[PDB]
Amino acid sequence: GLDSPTGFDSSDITANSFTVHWVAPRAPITGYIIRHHAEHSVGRPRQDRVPPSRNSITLTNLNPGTEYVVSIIAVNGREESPPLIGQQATVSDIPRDLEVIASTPTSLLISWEPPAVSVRYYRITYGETGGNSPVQEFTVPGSKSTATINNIKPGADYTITLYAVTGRGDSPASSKPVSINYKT
Repeated sequence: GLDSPTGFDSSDITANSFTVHWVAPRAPITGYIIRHHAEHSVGRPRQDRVPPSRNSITLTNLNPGTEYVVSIIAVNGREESPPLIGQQATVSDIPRDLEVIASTPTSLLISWEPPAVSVRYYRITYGETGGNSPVQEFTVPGSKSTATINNIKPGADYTITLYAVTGRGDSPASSKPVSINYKT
């Protein structure tokens, strides 16, 4: 009865949120239904319906680092249409390549791949062997994919672990901590 929505795609993605896009049919509609659900689950899929004046939909509350199948259903009020379903993936929250690029006698330069997500800050822990205490946790001002590691002590094996913290609304979050090694 109407046209099929295609030429769709996905983008504006994130770790706990991501948007999708899709052109409209050659006829007037009343609203499009957007349902999304990871193909790695059998529970009930979430249903997000969008208006007729929206070709994209920002999805949120979604596990970061996972493929989510989104089924787009068209509807002209009491009629129906072909479901423009697609498949995308939520960005990952944990970084990678945690290595040092500058070993100063009192600090080190850490660098990790930049995750396609809005990280608010990272809390890394210092890895000291026999210094005078356990790992030292220090917050990171999301300065960039590389952070600094001063307050270090020379003369003793070392280690480093980062806990990128990502906000989630009334409560932030922190993927698994990636730890590496370092000799002082």
